[PDB]
Amino acid sequence: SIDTPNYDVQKHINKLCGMLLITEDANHKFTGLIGMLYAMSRLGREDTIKILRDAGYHVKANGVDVTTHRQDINGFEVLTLASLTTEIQINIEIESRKSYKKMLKEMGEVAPEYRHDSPDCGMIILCIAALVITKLAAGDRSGLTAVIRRANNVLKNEMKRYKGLLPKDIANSFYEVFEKHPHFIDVFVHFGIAQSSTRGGSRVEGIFAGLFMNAYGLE
Repeated sequence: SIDTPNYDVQKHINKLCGMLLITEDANHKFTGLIGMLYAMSRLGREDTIKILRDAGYHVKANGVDVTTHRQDINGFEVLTLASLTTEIQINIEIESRKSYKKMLKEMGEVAPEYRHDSPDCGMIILCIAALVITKLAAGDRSGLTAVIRRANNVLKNEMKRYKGLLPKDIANSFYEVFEKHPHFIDVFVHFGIAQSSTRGGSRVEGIFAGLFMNAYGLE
């Protein structure tokens, strides 16, 4: 049973990535999965199922819909995911709202590029996935330090924008997800090939394409 989000929930997943990125000392236990859910929503449900079936995996596709969940504590829009509980999703939102308020007080109005809903949030998470994927050939988690060294350089502007962009934690989460769910390696690679075809004004889409290509990695 694997969740296959369609284009309709891409904006939601993008915001979920952004919520983790704005969280001070964020718990990145689910970031690998969330990043992979974003990649799948970018491919769309049909192409995801096609990749999975063509790679030889048997897939029981779970539809992903947005539901309103009532849980009034000290007073939520969630996705129907077999892989991620309503509780986990709501706690990600709660913790980010706390980090948002700290940010709004400190500097007044939060600039677009420092928000949880910046269009490029999902791609910032996928940039770490691109680095881990490069090192995955090794067969172990040996390449994690090189992932941190490389991230700290290529994502310098993004780390400056997001307190929750913790390469060590995010890289560990992706290593975990690719080890635990190898079908995500196939999904990520097809996402990367499809993505690196697009050409736009987004700085992070450009950084991702360069990271995925890894022309300097082979050389």
